[PDB]
Amino acid sequence: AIKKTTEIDAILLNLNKAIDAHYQWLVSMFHSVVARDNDELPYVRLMDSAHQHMHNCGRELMLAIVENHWQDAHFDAFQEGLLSFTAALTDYKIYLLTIRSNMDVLTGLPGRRVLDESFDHQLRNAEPLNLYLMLLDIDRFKLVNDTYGHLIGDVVLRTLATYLASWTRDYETVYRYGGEEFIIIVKAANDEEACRAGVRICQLVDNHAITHSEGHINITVTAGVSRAFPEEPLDVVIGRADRAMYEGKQTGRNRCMFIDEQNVINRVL
Amino acid sequence: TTEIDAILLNLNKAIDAHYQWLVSMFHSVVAFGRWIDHLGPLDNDELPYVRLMDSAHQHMHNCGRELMLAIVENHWQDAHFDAFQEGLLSFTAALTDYKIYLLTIRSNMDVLTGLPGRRVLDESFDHQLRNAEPLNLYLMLLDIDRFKLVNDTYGHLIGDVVLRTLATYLASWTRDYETVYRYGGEEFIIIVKAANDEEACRAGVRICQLVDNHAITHSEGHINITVTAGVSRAFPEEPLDVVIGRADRAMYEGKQTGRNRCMFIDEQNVINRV
Ligand SMILES: Nc1nc2c(ncn2[C@@H]2O[C@@H]3COP(=O)(O)O[C@H]4[C@@H](O)[C@H](n5cnc6c(=O)[nH]c(N)nc65)O[C@@H]4COP(=O)(O)O[C@H]3[C@H]2O)c(=O)[nH]1
Ligand SMILES: Nc1nc2c(ncn2[C@@H]2O[C@H](CO[P@@](=O)(S)OP(=O)(O)OP(=O)(O)O)[C@@H](O)[C@H]2O)c(=O)[nH]1
Ligand SMILES: Nc1nc2c(ncn2[C@@H]2O[C@H](CO[P@@](=O)(S)OP(=O)(O)OP(=O)(O)O)[C@@H](O)[C@H]2O)c(=O)[nH]1
Ligand SMILES: [Mg+2]
Ligand SMILES: [Mg+2]
Ligand SMILES: [Zn+2]
Ligand SMILES: [Zn+2]
Repeated sequence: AIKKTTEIDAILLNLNKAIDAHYQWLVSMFHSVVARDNDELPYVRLMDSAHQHMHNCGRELMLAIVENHWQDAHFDAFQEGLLSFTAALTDYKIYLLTIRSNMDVLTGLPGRRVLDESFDHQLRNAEPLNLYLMLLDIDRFKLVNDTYGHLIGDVVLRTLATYLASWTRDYETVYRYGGEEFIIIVKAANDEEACRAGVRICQLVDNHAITHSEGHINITVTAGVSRAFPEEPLDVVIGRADRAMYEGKQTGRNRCMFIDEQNVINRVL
Repeated sequence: TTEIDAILLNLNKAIDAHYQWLVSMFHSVVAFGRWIDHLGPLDNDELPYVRLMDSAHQHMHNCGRELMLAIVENHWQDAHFDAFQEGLLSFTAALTDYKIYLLTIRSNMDVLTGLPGRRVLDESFDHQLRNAEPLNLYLMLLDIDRFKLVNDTYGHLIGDVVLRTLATYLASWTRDYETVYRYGGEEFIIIVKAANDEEACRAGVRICQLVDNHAITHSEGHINITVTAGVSRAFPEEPLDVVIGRADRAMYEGKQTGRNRCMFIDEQNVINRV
């Protein structure tokens, strides 16, 4: 999808699980003889292809050994495919780690940098649908820090992060963009659909208090939604979404704003 | 960071190397050891992980030798393969443990700046306060002034450079024993150790000057910045959040009053500019 750091460790685990599993596999062959999204799609396709081929050599190798017409070529071919497999994983591994070295420690959401690097791609692959960026900024969060302390503030962010991650779809990623600032990349058919997604999240934030050791704390967020037109750079879009959000804060808070193609702002209902 | 990727590489190099090894044994029948000592005695944190896998590696090969000998001399048993596999998985466990440890320890280093992250400080603060004696400990919070403007003006890439640079400068301008942390997006913390509040404030105010007195170069020209800081004492047995909060209180008023200045909050919780 991805979001949430935990999701990545889960994979890397299963990658290392394959390494061990395929060691065992090789031992067995040796035993038996004696006894008589579009970003990460390429990496999986690659290793899937490698995996197949590896086993193919193993089968070919085994059959050749048994039927008494094996040749040094058969082992070298198997080893070629086996290292090709362990390459394919490694590539995938790295990619993940890199992408997810930029993962926010506090919340476990992806950081601005992840978005920066992936945005140009996400916009291109949005078609036929439209892409929208939703900026959320916690309302008077300083107060919350001033009132309860920073630890508590840290919890709110963790929680809010977790909630937002749960409330969003898989293909739509939630990013910790800033200190109190979040971005959700929404994909929809029209501006109205985007706004609905926007406005509903704001309600949910409002409608779900954040529990802590010492009790309960209610919050709300003012959001700014905007269209992402083809070939625009991220900074242009954010800026527009920021323009949207600011007016929302001017007008009362706890609300989702939207900035149209004409660069005119209107609150959503 | 770079130092770690170098290792992780060499760990994965062993996995491949030891696949080949196994293939050779299988081939021959049908017919790392050097790198470990070349790590250069590390510290007491990571010693156990290397000892562990070194031990595992040995044992693994031992089974392989025992296995091979048994196969050739015609007195091998299913036990021999299972024993070898036990040791082989024990080896791949030993690496994995080491791997994790590294990643974890090294996730908490800030990717962008290369300074330690908040989490490092969180975990080490209680310790740093205890070992401050006989000296006093102070926390210095720095927050770039109108950095949003800089992003809005030049873009985020440029903004990213400024932070990298500022980080680097601050690291150079601080003492070894006093650590600079990327606490937040535009927020830095320096843990100062001094004899009195005046000494701390001097350290504080001078850093702010340096930031002011050193423009940040980029591909397309030069960008000047400044920082408003907040310094505070750390009294024994206080938790970090209390101190930071106080240091934040100090900084905020500084921003209210004009910016590009170091503020200090006294034992009486009263703020004064340096
Ligand atoms: N004006 C001023 N600048 C300061 C002060 N403390 C640090 N700096 C600046 O920060 C740099 C880093 O100091 P270091 O990493 O402790 O590395 C230092 C430190 O280990 C040692 N050193 C320099 N001065 C002192 C000192 O007063 N006491 C001790 N114990 N060591 C010192 O020499 C190393 C190299 O120092 P530099 O090349 O000068 O580079 C210094 C200097 O440019 C200060 O109190 N006043
Ligand atoms: N504990 C904690 N505090 C943070 C963090 N990131 C940012 N903050 C603090 O949250 C505060 C947000 O300041 P704003 O005044 S801009 O936030 P508001 O919600 O009050 O702004 P708006 O009223 O919505 O315009 C700042 O003082 C930051 O130091 C964080 O990661 N952990
Ligand atoms: N390029 C880049 N920008 C960042 C980063 N971390 C935080 N920022 C931005 O820094 C900006 C600072 O906004 P503030 O208004 S809170 O900072 P100011 O300096 O304007 O606030 P003060 O006036 O100093 O209180 C925010 O818009 C953040 O998006 C970052 O890692 N890379
Ligand atoms: Mg806010
Ligand atoms: Mg600032
Ligand atoms: Zn398989
Ligand atoms: Zn070996």
